Amino acid sequence: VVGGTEAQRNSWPSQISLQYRSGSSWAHTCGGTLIRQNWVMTAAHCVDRELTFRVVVGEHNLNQNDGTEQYVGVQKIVVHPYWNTDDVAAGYDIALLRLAQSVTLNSYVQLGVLPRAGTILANNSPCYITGWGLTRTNGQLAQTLQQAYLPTVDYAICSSSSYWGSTVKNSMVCAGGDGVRSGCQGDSGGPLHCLVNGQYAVHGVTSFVSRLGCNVTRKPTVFTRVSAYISWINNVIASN
Ligand SMILES: [Ca+2]
Ligand SMILES: [Xe]
Repeated sequence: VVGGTEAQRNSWPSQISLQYRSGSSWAHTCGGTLIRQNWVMTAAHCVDRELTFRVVVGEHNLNQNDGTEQYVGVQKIVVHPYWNTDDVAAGYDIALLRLAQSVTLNSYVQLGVLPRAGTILANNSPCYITGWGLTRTNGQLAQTLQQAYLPTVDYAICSSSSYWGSTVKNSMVCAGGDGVRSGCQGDSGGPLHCLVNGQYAVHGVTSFVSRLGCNVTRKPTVFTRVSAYISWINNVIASN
């Protein structure tokens, strides 16, 4: 996250770190949202590489003992059947991970609540992106969970020529684009949290930023629109 602030330890208890095996260590690659005690929602592009994955819940600092972490292997990966790795602009950038164990819920570990199906946020709806992604374009991962205030940019504006043009779809949510704050590499798969009727819900799964850089004016961060995938999600969990 570029231009973020450090999240308090208990603000975003559904945020997870998706990690892969590198040597005999694990390295953070992507964010995710805990949606069942044994299921995580992330971005399809995060799980294209044939890698060993683990999920960390109750994670705050990637390189320090928080005293709150649970570490759980990924047992099954279900990527959206329509996802095409060579065509992120087509959408469908979403995947579900079944965990090898069911995690224990507490103030640091909670299920993320999803919006009602078909819900579209009004232009300029206030949201926070969260994650451990790069803090600068071509920079380094954050050590501690970051959050940034990123207001939505509706489809009409986001798909206009100054913005993302034909690249963005109605299956996506754009947020931010002020040139100061944004998602960045390593935030992919993580949540966009938006307050609706007094409660946060996870409206986005972080998908992409400009190839020109993370925080680029009129290139808001783009997210898979969660409310487009409600029946897909439920169908996968009910059959697995
Ligand atoms: Ca930690
Ligand atoms: Xe990203």
